[PDB]
Amino acid sequence: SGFRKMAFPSGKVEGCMVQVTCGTTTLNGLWLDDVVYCPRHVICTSEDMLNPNYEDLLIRKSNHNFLVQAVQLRVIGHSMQNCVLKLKVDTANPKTPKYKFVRIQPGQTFSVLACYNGSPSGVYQCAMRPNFTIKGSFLNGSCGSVGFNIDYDCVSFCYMHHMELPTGVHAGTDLEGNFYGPFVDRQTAQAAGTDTTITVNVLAWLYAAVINGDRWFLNFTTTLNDFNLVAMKYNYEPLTQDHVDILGPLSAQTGIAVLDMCASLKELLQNGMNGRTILGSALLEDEFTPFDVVRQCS
Amino acid sequence: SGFRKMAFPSGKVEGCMVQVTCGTTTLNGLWLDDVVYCPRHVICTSEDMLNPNYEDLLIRKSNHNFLVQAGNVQLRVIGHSMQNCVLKLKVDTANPKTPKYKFVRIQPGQTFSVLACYNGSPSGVYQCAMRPNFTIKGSFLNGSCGSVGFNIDYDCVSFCYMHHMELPTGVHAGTDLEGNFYGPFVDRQTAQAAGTDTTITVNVLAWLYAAVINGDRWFLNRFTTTLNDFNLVAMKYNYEPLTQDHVDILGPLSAQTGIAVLDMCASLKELLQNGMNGRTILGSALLEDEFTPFDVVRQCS
Ligand SMILES: CNC(=O)Cn1c(=O)nc(Nc2ccc(OC(F)F)cc2C)n(Cc2cc(F)c(F)c(F)c2)c1=O
Ligand SMILES: CNC(=O)Cn1c(=O)nc(Nc2ccc(OC(F)F)cc2C)n(Cc2cc(F)c(F)c(F)c2)c1=O
Repeated sequence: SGFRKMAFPSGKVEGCMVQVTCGTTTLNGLWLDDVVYCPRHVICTSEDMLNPNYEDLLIRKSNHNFLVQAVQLRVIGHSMQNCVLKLKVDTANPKTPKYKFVRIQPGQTFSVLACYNGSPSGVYQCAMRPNFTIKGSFLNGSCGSVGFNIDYDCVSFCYMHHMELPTGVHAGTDLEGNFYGPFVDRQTAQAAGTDTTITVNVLAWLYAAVINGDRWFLNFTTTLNDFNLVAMKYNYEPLTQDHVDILGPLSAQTGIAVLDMCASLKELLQNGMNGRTILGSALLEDEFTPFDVVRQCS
Repeated sequence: SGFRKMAFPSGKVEGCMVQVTCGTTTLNGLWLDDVVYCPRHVICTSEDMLNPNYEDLLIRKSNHNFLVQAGNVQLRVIGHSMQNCVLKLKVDTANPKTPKYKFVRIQPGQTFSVLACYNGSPSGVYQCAMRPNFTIKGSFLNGSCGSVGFNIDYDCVSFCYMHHMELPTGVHAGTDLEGNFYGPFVDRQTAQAAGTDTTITVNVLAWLYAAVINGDRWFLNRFTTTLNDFNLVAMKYNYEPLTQDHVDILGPLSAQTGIAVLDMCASLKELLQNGMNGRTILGSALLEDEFTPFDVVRQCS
């Protein structure tokens, strides 16, 4: 019993984390086979951070301007792919796990290994929000910390951290260096956009609560279109049939149909929680996917 | 910035996790140097698990009755012994991946990371607090017995919890690494249940400081208080007493924020007396007590 926000075990990723130094700029890098992946912001200096020309900044450096440590790696090739740098090194990481690069979709979750100076400090779970931010915990030096999921022995890397926006949320890229959302790697004013709640995830969590003995919030039914109207009023993402489909195995296990759980959610939205808690939380929680629930509950 | 329940990176502990099997009973063990540590419950068969005679079950065993598997590697057991509620299995191989480590027995209020494991295979990591009633609010299914809790300091792992059982309210009870249970619980079926719990007061104040450092300020009021007057309020709200030692522990956060500990106490006082009025603090609608002052410093420095 019990339900908690749980990260994947970080050992496979820990052995991949390096420090990347270019002149007087340092951050975190990801060493896999004979290649170190890191954010291209590593080539800027204090002066450059406001509107850097990365192409032009990069030309002013060769293979030997980049210091990789985790020991020492000798850099023998460099290239910029989108917003990340690929540094070919002479040594294949003997600690390289089976891995894949994947671009996740909004509302999916992953584990973050928060790192500083190439050294792992902590691990936590979070969601790619609908507005393509994450609500992490990062301080200066955490650039290049990565997010991932694990499938038995394979690590799917989906996120590399770049920056904190003025609002205190975080943005970054896939491991091919394309930002999630409309963000750019420069210190300018950047609007995140409306942060909507991941409806399918909130429903999953309500299933998790029923599996764990929290049932006071059950009852009425509703309709998709009727529920979706309430969704928009409360800045919840619209609920589609594919979402109803993804929730099938939890519905099946609990004997609670999706639309009955929606009608339960309507009352919570329209009426609040009347001072009660669900899985020890006094608000609706949207960072567990249906898969997350199933995994933890079996 | 931002604030999250954050576990320690688990790799150092992952490499110590093994599977221990005795007949058809299996669970997790911890392999450090040439010793494997696990719950003694593993020597029970189904028919013994209700009211076991551990001394009796143990004497009937030899080394070869214990199968220890570290991933694919079959270890060979060359000694066995029982210490309180754990078993200690001497094996012929020292664990090449043994971190620098210590065993520590923690106080109520302190937090640790749990690596939840099944069949000696790690499945997830999350943070927990030892509750004042000596349970933890974890996430554990059957087969998690022997999973460990720990803290890490530089390269040194401090092991503080080995998981044994789930109580009927769905909370969790276990031992330190010398095998002595936290709280009054026993490794057998009895009428045992979790006491009434209280809130870890010094942790709430640390988390309020954390909120301040992240830009939450609405709860900061014009009042101050005394330690005496504050403790009267705490008692009413089933909060643990705040001691002058606690005040001293909170010194650093006070120095970083420039809010005197007694001024923060008066803020908490108002929060307890009037509730939060539907506002949030660090994305929470309740007062959180599972961050230590250490946890806060770690994450806001
Ligand atoms: C709260 N902070 C964060 O979430 C992450 N973050 C960070 O870690 N570092 C930043 N700038 C910086 C400063 C110094 C430095 O090296 C020096 F110590 F030698 C190296 C770097 C990368 N930034 C700001 C940032 C702004 C951007 F526009 C970016 F594109 C970017 F990658 C980072 C962080 O946000
Ligand atoms: C929700 N469950 C838990 O948190 C932990 N838990 C557990 O993982 N296993 C249990 N019993 C069991 C069953 C079969 C078995 O071998 C077989 F699987 F091959 C091995 C074991 C240990 N128990 C019950 C328990 C009761 C006690 F009195 C204990 F002392 C104890 F250590 C475990 C769990 O609670």
